[PDB]
Amino acid sequence: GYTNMEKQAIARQYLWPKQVRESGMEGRIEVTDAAILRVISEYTREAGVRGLERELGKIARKGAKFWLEGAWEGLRTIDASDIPTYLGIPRYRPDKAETEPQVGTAQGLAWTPVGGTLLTIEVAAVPGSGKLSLTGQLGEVMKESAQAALTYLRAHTQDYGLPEDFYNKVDLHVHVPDGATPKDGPSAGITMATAIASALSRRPARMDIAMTGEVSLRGKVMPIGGVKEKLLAAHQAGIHKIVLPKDNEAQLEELPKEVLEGLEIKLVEDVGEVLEYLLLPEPTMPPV
Amino acid sequence: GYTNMEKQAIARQYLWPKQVRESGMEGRIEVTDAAILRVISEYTREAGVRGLERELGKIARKGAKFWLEGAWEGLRTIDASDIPTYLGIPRYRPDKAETEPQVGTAQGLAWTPVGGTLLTIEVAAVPGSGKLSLTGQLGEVMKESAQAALTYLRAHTQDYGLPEDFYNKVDLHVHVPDGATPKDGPSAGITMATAIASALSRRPARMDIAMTGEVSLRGKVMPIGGVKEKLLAAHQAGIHKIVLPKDNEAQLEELPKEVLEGLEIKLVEDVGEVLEYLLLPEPTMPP
Amino acid sequence: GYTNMEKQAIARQYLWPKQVRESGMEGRIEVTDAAILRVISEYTREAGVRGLERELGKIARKGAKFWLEGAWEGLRTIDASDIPTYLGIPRYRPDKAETEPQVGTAQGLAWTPVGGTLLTIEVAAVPGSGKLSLTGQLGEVMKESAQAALTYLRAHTQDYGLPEDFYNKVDLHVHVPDGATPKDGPSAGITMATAIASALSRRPARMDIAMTGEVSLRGKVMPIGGVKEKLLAAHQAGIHKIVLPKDNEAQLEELPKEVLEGLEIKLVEDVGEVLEYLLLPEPTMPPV
Amino acid sequence: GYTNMEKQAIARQYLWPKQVRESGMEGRIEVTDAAILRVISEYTREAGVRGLERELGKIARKGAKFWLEGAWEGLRTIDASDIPTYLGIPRYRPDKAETEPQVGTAQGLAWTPVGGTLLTIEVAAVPGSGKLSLTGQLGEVMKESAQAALTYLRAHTQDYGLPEDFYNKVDLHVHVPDGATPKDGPSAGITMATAIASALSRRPARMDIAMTGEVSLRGKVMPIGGVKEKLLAAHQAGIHKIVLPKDNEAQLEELPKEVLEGLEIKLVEDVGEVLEYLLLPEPTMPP
Repeated sequence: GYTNMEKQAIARQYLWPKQVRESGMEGRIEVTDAAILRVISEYTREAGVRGLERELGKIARKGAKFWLEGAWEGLRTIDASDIPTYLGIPRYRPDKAETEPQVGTAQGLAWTPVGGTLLTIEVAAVPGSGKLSLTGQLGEVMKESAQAALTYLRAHTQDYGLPEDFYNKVDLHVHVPDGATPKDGPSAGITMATAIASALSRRPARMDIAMTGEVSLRGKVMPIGGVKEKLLAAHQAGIHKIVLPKDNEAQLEELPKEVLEGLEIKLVEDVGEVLEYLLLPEPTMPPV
Repeated sequence: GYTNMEKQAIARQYLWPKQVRESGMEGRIEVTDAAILRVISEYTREAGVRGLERELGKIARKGAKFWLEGAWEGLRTIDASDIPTYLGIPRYRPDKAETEPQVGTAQGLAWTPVGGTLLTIEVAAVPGSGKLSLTGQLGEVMKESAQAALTYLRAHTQDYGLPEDFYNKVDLHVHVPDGATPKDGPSAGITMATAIASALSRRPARMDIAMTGEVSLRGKVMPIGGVKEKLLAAHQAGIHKIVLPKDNEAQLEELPKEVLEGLEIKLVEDVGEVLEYLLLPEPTMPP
Repeated sequence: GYTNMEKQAIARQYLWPKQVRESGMEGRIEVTDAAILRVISEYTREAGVRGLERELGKIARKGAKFWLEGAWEGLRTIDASDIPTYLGIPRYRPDKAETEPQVGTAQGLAWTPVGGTLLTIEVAAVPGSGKLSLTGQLGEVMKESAQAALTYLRAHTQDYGLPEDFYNKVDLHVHVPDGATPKDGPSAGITMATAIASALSRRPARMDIAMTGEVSLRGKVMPIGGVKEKLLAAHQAGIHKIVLPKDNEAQLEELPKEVLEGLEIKLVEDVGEVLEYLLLPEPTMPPV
Repeated sequence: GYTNMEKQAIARQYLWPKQVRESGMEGRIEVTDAAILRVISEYTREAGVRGLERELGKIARKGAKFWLEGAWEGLRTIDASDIPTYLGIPRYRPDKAETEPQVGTAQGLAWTPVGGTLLTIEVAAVPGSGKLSLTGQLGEVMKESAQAALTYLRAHTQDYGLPEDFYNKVDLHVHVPDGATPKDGPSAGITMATAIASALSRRPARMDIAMTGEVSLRGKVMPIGGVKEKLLAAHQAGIHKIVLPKDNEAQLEELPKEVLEGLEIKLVEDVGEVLEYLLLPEPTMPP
């Protein structure tokens, strides 16, 4: 495909000019050369430029939304630091491939007698007849929290942009490595709703955020165990953003300050608050 | 069917020159008497010679594809040693019958209390309703890997030449001999995945490569253990090409130096890499 | 229900200010009491005010479109003359209920025994199994013109937003009053298209325009004979808007000038432009 | 959408060099600015350049066919005159919009007591249950002509790239304007097959060709009458490419030179020869 040098010249001469024209914002907005390169690096992975154009279309349209809030005379420049305001959270990370957003996955936290451990929840949505598969040596409580998470999503298809008929035209497989290691507890409920919704919606869930919390059928995020040991593993693993239930606000004193400084904790009650914070708004794959 | 000497003759007189004129490369390529024998032996299994005409067509078009990259003086002759460049990996192996590529099998490796073993996975894609059978005394974890491997392939029907309706028009049967010996663990996920795909796509999986590795749902190849015992089993079996997880690289420099230099170790971190290295491109059977 | 004085008040102190505010346009646009009165009379048919709230929403959102085209300093007052610029052609007229837009009906110019006659093509789409009645004493040419019109619409459900499985869940009935009088000719083909499309889409077709033109299967509006007699009949009937095939432009010279200057004539080539000009964008009845 | 000189510059500086480099023909072939404009105007109808990128790839690839067929010495520049050699028949004619290819239509030559006229057979294939409508005051011989054409195409679904189950999932409507004029005769048989095949296949039929010929179930294009007056009709209309039955070669001997002057006259035996010549290779609309 095109080199990065090539894509930038293409965007400057043609794609941006075109997308500003169609948005109706020509003369009012421009993008810096660094901003275009940031759009290529972090919001596209590609051979051609048919995705870069999409993002430049988004920038121009969000600019028209800003024009609605308040207009201005002359030009308004969008720099690389200003980009996340227009396109949202960076979809891709070349520098750190593991950190980037991903469909049908979610970061979870695990208690265990050795200390803290990270739990990756994988979910595959595939053509089928409404069957569910639960693997990774999951105990009955962990399977039941899955089912509850799934049923919430089945009762809220319109709210999260899920198919109106995934219940009987899709088979779901929730897998939790490592395959040999047994797993149990209600604590990965929201982590699993995040991953099931992600798979069904084709919208990639963020992996720089690690979460824990028990989900209920109507979507209440309830308290969980071992908050000290879970948050430590998050910090030792380089995760400095955490989702955590509201009613576990009191447990935070058990941390050693210095680590609690590093963490960025968002306290939650509804599972809707979580999915909002975890899921990117734009799907990156076809529906199925 | 014809004899081999007779199969060289229709190759030389008619089939080859036909396939070269049809590919627009006549006068600029030739194949040797030995090279044709090798196409007959290692690339065709038949009474007739349609597979031979099929394979000679590929030799000619690849000559056309090399003609694309650069022209040359006169005609370039293709000797028997060149054939794998033009036709890929040997599809058959008569002189050495036991490790030729096969549809629906793959070479896994096992840790057994008294030293390592060889683990052959067998898969049978038959007309059916979508049922899965997992036999050979398999522990729950090992059965979960077959399910994890199957789901990966169900989500990538386009990417590996799989049918788009095999989930409900095909019964699968994973079997792992020998029948009595119980087997367990997640260290055959890619082994399973490979055999399962090969069976559905009808593309032969190579049996001169021994692999081991836990597969995740979305396709990460994850670390495993037994590593040293396993790797002798391959060695003491005679297998020299070994697929292994990327994160397992730190266990290589354990076992003796001549044993390590004797093997060809491909490190993988994605099951797509494994399926590429293992499966031959063209399918040798009907769905 | 509500008196129009009551409605004007509700609009002035609640509906208008809520719709402008939620469109991000508060302080930039206003509507006169005359403008609001016109919306009630010519764009609503209800005892409540929910349609009125729908319409005022469209004015404010169309105001936001003008803001994107080009901003203005201060205030912009939408008067009664400007309403169709924002809302399009009037949906109703209480003063004379006969000549307002209607679902599944249209004005055509075609043959009866007197020859060159203004006809009304009635169409009803009801629940069914793909059956088509062609009543009103129609000759075969006219029956066949309806079939060509219907087939076109079956091949362009996406283009005009029709139910995509209507061909076997809906029965159609094309009726042309008055019942006793014979009708024939290809000249009402585009009227058929209009009235059928209107009935299937629930989008009311304008009845202040009479049209004439042979429709083709791919959608070409082909010329028609008797252009003089037809346009005289529309002139006699008190109909002052005409749709005519483009190839019949030469025939206009047959008319006297005093009659020709009473007729707003629109020349057409494709039936696609006929439907755009006749059908109000929004549907005014429940689907089928 | 991009303007024309813009589409040109982006084709020159990026797309063409890309497609030549990908086809492996870098340095070997070029295209003129006039020829690039012809690809835009005649072979694409679009806002962006996805159509243009597709076609410049076809030019590069059709160049790859030719270099294998035989090499040249230097850079072979492709002029606008040559573009149809690389891309086939123009899919659009913006300057002359009515003569361009269309799905479901075909030009017929009909004779009458007064003279000759051009028929246009319109055929729409829509979702249905196997019904057939025949409108335009068609007489019985002309209705049966459509039934013959349709039945032939039902028997040759594989041959002309038609849906296998179109007979019971699709309704057909054959329409022939003018709506009022009565019409009859077997002469429009091949003309109908063109239109029906075109409608079912979604392959555009050429509208710069007018034809005439009786069709038979097995597919023989049979001879006809009124060969003179039908050829004057094509002249009257501005059609200068004619399809005629092989058996009417003797009828063209009587014709004065001035009637045959200005006409390309393909003579056909099988109805499959007509569909070859009339229908474009690639379909435009979805099924």
